[PDB]
Amino acid sequence: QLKESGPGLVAPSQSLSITCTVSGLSLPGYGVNWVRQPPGKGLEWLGMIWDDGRTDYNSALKSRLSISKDNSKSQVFLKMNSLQTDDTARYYCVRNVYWGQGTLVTVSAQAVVTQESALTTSPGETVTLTCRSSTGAVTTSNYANWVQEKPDHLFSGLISGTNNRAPGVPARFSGSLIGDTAALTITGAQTEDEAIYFCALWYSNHWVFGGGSKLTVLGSHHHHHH
Repeated sequence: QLKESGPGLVAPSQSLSITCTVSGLSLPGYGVNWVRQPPGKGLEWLGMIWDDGRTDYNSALKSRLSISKDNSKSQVFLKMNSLQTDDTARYYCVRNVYWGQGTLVTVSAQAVVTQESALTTSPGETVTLTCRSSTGAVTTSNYANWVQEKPDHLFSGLISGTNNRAPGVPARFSGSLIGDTAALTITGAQTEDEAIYFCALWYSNHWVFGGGSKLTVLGSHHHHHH
């Protein structure tokens, strides 16, 4: 439903322009976000444009960023100026729970969110992943968002708005608030759920990603008798 078109290579001190083409079934009011991940590093939120055209930016990168849209083309645009080596990264556009495939850009001549680094379960058992805010208890106004990363950079939103399950996501994924945390409960985890899980929290005008939890699902198939 979302696809990024970027230039592949950008020269140092030049600008980066990426086009996000949105196609599909689309509820109004959620805007489009831009996120990047340098190789080996964590997710960084860049900014978003709301459906009404208002923009919000990562304050540390605001002076370099411009986000725009063209509704006649069904497109959202990212521009970032003065690229340097630390801007080499995969860039993604995101609408609610829907992530583009991302586009690699290679440069060539706050609040803190915490997750368990790693958890293990076995098939069919239930596992809970948690998401903590350094500012205090997580509230519904943090709109905890949960995203699954599978190999080959496949990101899939699972939960948004604390507890709203995305369409087509298995019923075994659920979101809630537990104590001072946001929590993703995987009821009856399956071998296929082995993956990295990211949480993101909203702080009035920006998203912050947690560091991700690597979930291992340890178990082998055994003979089924009928």
